[PDB]
Amino acid sequence: DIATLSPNEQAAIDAWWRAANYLSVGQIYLRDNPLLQEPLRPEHIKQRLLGHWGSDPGLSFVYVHLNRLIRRLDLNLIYVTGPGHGAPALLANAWLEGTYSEVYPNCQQSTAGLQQFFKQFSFPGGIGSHCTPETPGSIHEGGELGYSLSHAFGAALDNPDLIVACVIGDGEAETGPLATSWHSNKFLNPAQDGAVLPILHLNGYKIANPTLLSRISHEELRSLFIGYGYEPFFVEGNDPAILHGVMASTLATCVQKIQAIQAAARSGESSDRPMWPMIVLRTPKGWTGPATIKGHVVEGSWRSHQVPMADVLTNPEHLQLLEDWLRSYRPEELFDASGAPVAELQAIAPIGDRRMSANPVTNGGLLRRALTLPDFRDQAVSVPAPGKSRADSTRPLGQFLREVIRHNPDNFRLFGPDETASNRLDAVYEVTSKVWLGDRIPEDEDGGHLSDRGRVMEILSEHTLEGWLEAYLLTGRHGFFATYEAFAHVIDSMVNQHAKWLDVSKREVDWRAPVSSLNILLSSTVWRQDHNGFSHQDPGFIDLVTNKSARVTRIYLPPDANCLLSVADHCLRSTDYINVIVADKQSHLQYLDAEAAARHCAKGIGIWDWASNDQGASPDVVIASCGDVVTLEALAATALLREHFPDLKIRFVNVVDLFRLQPDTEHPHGLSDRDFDSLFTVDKPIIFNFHGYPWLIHKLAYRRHNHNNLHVRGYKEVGNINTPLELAIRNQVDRFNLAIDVIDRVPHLRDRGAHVKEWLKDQIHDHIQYAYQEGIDRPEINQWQWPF
Amino acid sequence: DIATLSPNEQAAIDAWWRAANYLSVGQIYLRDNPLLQEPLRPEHIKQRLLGHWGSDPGLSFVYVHLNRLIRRLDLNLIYVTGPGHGAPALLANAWLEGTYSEVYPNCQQSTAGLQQFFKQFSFPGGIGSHCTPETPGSIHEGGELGYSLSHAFGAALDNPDLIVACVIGDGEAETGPLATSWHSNKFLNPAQDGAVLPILHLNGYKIANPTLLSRISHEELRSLFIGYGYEPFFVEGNDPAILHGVMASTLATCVQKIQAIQAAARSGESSDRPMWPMIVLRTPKGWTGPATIKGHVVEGSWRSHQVPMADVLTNPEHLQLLEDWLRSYRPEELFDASGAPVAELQAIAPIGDRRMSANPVTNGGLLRRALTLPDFRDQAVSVPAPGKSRADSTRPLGQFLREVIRHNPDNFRLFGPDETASNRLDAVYEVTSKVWLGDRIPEDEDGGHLSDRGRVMEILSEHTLEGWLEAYLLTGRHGFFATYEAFAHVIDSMVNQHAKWLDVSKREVDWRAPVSSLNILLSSTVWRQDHNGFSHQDPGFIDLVTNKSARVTRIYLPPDANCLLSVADHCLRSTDYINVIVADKQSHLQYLDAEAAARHCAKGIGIWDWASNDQGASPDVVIASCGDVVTLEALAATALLREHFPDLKIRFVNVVDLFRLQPDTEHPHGLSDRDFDSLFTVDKPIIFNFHGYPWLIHKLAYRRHNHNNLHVRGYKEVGNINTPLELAIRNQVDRFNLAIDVIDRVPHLRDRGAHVKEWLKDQIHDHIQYAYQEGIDRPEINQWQWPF
Ligand SMILES: Nc1ncnc2c1ncn2[C@@H]1O[C@H](COP(=O)(O)OP(=O)(O)NP(=O)(O)O)[C@@H](O)[C@H]1O
Ligand SMILES: Nc1ncnc2c1ncn2[C@@H]1O[C@H](COP(=O)(O)OP(=O)(O)NP(=O)(O)O)[C@@H](O)[C@H]1O
Ligand SMILES: Cc1ncc(C[n+]2csc(CCOP(=O)(O)OP(=O)(O)O)c2C)c(N)n1
Ligand SMILES: Cc1ncc(C[n+]2csc(CCOP(=O)(O)OP(=O)(O)O)c2C)c(N)n1
Ligand SMILES: [Mg+2]
Ligand SMILES: [Mg+2]
Repeated sequence: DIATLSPNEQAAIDAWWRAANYLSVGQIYLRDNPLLQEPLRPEHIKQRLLGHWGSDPGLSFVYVHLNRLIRRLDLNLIYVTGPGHGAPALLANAWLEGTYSEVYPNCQQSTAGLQQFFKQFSFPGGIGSHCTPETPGSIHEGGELGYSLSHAFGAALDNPDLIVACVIGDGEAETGPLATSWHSNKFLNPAQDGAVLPILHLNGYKIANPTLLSRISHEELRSLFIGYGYEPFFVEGNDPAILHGVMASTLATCVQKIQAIQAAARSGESSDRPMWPMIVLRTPKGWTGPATIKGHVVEGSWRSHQVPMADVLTNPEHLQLLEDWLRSYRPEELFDASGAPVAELQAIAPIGDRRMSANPVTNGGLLRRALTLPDFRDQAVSVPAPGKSRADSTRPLGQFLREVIRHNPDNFRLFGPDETASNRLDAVYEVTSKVWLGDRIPEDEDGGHLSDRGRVMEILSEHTLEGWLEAYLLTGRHGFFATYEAFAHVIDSMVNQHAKWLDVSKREVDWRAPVSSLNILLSSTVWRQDHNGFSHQDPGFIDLVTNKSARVTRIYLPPDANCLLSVADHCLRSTDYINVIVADKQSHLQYLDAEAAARHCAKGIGIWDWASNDQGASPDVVIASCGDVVTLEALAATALLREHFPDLKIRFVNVVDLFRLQPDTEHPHGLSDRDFDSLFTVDKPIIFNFHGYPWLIHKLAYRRHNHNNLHVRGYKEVGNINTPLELAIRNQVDRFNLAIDVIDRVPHLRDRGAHVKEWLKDQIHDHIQYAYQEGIDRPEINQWQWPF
Repeated sequence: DIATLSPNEQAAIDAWWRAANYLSVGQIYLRDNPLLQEPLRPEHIKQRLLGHWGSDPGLSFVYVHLNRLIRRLDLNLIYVTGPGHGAPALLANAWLEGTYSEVYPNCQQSTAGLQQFFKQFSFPGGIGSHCTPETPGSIHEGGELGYSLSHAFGAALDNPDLIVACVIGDGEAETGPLATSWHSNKFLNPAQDGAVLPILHLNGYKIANPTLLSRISHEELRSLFIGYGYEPFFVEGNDPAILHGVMASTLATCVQKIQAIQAAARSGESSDRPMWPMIVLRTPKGWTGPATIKGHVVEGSWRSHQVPMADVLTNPEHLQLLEDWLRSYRPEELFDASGAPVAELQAIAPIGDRRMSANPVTNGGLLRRALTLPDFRDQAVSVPAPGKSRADSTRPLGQFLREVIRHNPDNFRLFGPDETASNRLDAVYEVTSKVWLGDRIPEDEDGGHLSDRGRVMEILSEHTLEGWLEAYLLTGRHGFFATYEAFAHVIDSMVNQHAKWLDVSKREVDWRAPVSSLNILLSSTVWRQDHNGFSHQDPGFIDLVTNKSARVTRIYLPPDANCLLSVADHCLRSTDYINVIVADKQSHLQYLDAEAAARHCAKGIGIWDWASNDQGASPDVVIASCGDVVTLEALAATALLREHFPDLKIRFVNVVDLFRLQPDTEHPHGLSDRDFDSLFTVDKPIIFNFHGYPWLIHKLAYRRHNHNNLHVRGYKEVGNINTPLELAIRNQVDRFNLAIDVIDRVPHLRDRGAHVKEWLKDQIHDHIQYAYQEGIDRPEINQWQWPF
């Protein structure tokens, strides 16, 4: 009897459906007189109309039917909204269920509450027109389109009984990120994870153009969505009387198959990739609004996308049509005199946490358990002498991540775009593997590292991975993202969205608990250009992240492996941040042992006393580095200067936290003027060697008292192919150019260092000539060790 | 007989195939002794191996077969390479055809030429490992994956007889941009445009993971690629003896269907969307290389992706295997004593421009005709009084673009992501329409503006549009891209690729002629937030573009419609640039008439004399603006100051060319120190009101003599929903905050302007309170006109 729809139940569901639309339209238009007790007048209409209408009925249409199966089958559901402009529909149902009144006591279920509820939407000092963090039961802001689908899969991970109902607009489906995220079924495990129920809201139109997926034939539509691995179900029509029964049956069909798929997998009898059920819903745009306006068809057309009538404040004719639109919902039989929904509506409202707007998963910070972090000092490489030993920088991190996975079998995951092996993080493969539910071959047994139980997820689409991870954190869990720095620009749009979400959730919204940080590891830099990656890779992603704020993002550039461990350990505890860690996978020198590394990361920036020779004296120059390749060149330059200028006093400063450079006025995390003057003196030149565009340092530290003595060398440009030393020479960040820069800046070396400066230019000439002759650097360059 | 393959022809084709692989492997490994006349020794091997091997045989496999049909059917073809790391294969065939020797006389077809040809690849001072602009017959650098498919469609536009053979790697297909660009068949007109022949190189593996599209079943593969609208053809196997004949038949089948499709369409008998032929090629990775290395299978596995044996310089065992690998191609029977290919190879080499590496389309700048630009002064709005009249800013540009389309029916196009109507550029719809070959309905007749003959292209995927336009320019044609500024971050990766391509083509490569500029119009700004677009939209894309260089990118922020016309007219003539024009679609004031606008854009920056009152005197303050909304606030602030401080002298400067602010030392285009001191004085405060992040101005103009007096107000952050004046108040760019800033900075107003400053803060309080009360600004704010 679950598939069939009772006429009595059909009426109550239809009653809820209209009330949701009525509240949606009221939010768009009304600022006063919520229930049409008195004739509508221009003083009740909002001056500026920013809400969108063409998608609201469809979202409410599915939402009331989703609540039906929750009441019947006791399903645990989440609502993820593709078109974020359909916010009123979600809020209306949130208010109808009673969630919004509990979270916001001002917007009660009364006439006075409705007045505040209607006036707040898309209003200065109110709430936005998208699925902002202020929305109860919301994890995804659909303002930027293409990421709703991935967030459904991310939230589904390690939530076996959860089902995430994600509604997808046909216009959104034309975007690149969402077209590739359909293949996420191959990495979702039916045994341990939940289900995603994709609903294609094929209203037939974008803002102003038809959607191609609507204008592509039905046969090719089913062909496209079986090739994605889904079992597609089609509900088409325009008359709700038929469509209420038809779509209730389809949703009943889908849930049984989802449970049948999960039952088959968890029993172990069918350990294969299943054909997940997906719904294709073709309904008119602006479904229950005006039919035509000024002789142009509006409903079921792109003209209904935002607002069918935007001149209602101007001419009374449309104003009467607006009031006629509202009364078509028959609000007199939907709400009582007080302003609450009628008891028929309250009957079909789910109860407590079973409500999709009050599910604690959406407010994932309440479901967040801190990771049991093993002591990273067990994985710290031994550094008996600083800078005299070479070890692979990322392998200790791989071993540390292995022990985190061991102690957090479900709460933690790894995400990587087919680069985990290249990034040299294979230590995690010792305990787990990579997720794969596609076809398997015996050749995968040797080094494939493929299993459905794996805690590491791999796909070449960077958009898919970022959406997977962001949803995983917002549901109250932990993760780590590792990728090349060359392709970081691909996810720049997605990072902005998540940073937006975190910043609002901290300051504006008070009831949303903190979630875990977004930890990103840019594992291959632009200085050590390996085989893969384009020639002109740029560090520009770092500038984009620092563009957001110091109170939501953190940038770390640890110089060695122990410093990488402390940074990763520190950032696996921080909550409301986007942590971007820039480290290189090549074999590098090691500088700090576990104790010294931990103290260095706690400060974020500090003097290296072994690399300095200014103890108990005023340094003639401060050499600072931020990165690992540029740190090596800065250290090598320091060695060269000390050989040729024995009396020269050099203070070596290494900075790991980029944002420490900002003054404490901007953010509390930054250094004070006294602290900054202690590290970098008030009047001596600073030769800063930065892994990135040099102006980023100037943007951060422009207000310091010694900024006029700050001289930053960083990434400028590249050739087609360069050796590691030649590439540093092109950007003037190599050891020889840095030594020249120190000679130019130190006042008592311009006259005295002329002969050394000529010798340094000779070395640049010799190494370039050898580079063009052999294709690599000299052995003494590659095997350079810290002297002294 | 075209379908069947002669055994004599099969041998010569196989002879070409092995020689191409041999040259490819020689480029990867050898730096000396090209032909194995003497035993291989470590001094002949390259020190560092950066080339990739797993894709080279597949590219050469298709390439030799593509040349077959050129010789038979006289087809005009282009080779677009998906995996850019497969550069050696393209270069080897380029050398084999003789193109490379003609372009590069140093690399002759001899033994001495081969020594230079082998030693140059992936070498310092040589050439890169990707499809850089130095490659003959190359339009697309496949280093960043996901854009090869779109570039095929872009180059195909308005080239009816051209066929673009684009080879697509299975790993690349997992990326977001390429998954959505498959639907580009719906916008390609068989009647007027050429064909794209997509070849899916499904080698089964990525760098280190299996490709899901390979591990998805064959049935679901055909289902996926018929849903994209393609007729898929499958060639599978590993034995070339069978695969040579099978593949040749499939390519023969595809070309006939492509011609049959074009013949049916151009006769007019079948004006429907056709099922384009697409090839799915499943071959082992590292197809003709080592079978196993160190007990691990390499060929047909991810272990062959880059280099099967990377220790050949270390141990002689692999060194013998490398020489055994080379001799498996039997080079003795492929090259003569001199070093040229044998006459059998020369027989099957195409001739002249029919060679894909020597096709003049790829060097599109030779095929570039300058647009016949109508005088924009016909579309200039009348401005009898500056700043006293309001007109829609983008509509005159739409009319101007309409006349360009009229005079350039084939050489020009418009690209937009479902925003042309929103951007208010509908004037172009008066002469043309939008491309659409999907299903048509009678409802589209009213305002659909849909026709297959349209010169405007629409799709919600911004990745697809950018790839379409870049290829269109690189083939020697013109275009204009219009989109919102909110979603500009989506195409940031693609823009970097094209900027990279232009910069190399100007300085490094000498034989590549200039092509047309990339003209981008960010038509909706972040200050006038309309219905669509997320709340926290940022101008950060401007910072990303200025990141590249002043010698390849230009940023224009015209204040009014006449400045927009002059800027667009000026930028439709420039060749080797990425032109980004930031304009707003809202109804705005108009400031300059056609004559004054043209002079202003010629300077790029200049004093507005009507808005100034410092003529013949030293100005107390310089108020500068860069944008249109911020220009209005700067002008309104100027009016407020002149009302309350009649003696105050204000010079108003408007800047359209952002890069003029850079000193002439960086680039010739920038202003000199004398010119800059003329506009902005040497010692007076400058209140700069910028449409964007304020630091961008400081990055550009830090070297100026008066930079210490430069005070920039720009975009900082947003609330959820704000009125236009309230949003400007939040960022302190409104008229009242600017007037306060002038009071603070002018030395003789700190004491004297205290009472006005208190009044200004009262206005800020009053307008915010009104905004929270009504939801819009006061009528006098919305209808503000320039006084005086
Ligand atoms: N005040 C500044 N504001 C912003 N960027 C700056 C500033 N000063 C320098 N830069 C940037 O820093 C880089 C080099 O300048 P800088 O770090 O000062 O080293 P420098 O050797 O002193 N160069 P210069 O200041 O011109 O003598 C360039 O990319 C500049 O754009
Ligand atoms: N010398 C500088 N180098 C780089 N960025 C700068 C510099 N001075 C200011 N900025 C940037 O400019 C913006 C605001 O400063 P600014 O444009 O100078 O206005 P302001 O009122 O003068 N603030 P202040 O300089 O601290 O008194 C921020 O993005 C700063 O990072
Ligand atoms: C890549 C991109 N291009 C354009 C937009 C502008 N935009 C915001 S909402 C929207 C409508 C989405 O279309 P559709 O999925 O059909 O939604 P619905 O009909 O449910 O409103 C568009 C185009 C965007 N957000 N992203
Ligand atoms: C989005 C993205 N992720 C990762 C890479 C790194 N990368 C460069 S080339 C390459 C191989 C592409 O795989 P496939 O299409 O299978 O190519 P082929 O087997 O022909 O080498 C990869 C993963 C990239 N360029 N872009
Ligand atoms: Mg739609
Ligand atoms: Mg592959």
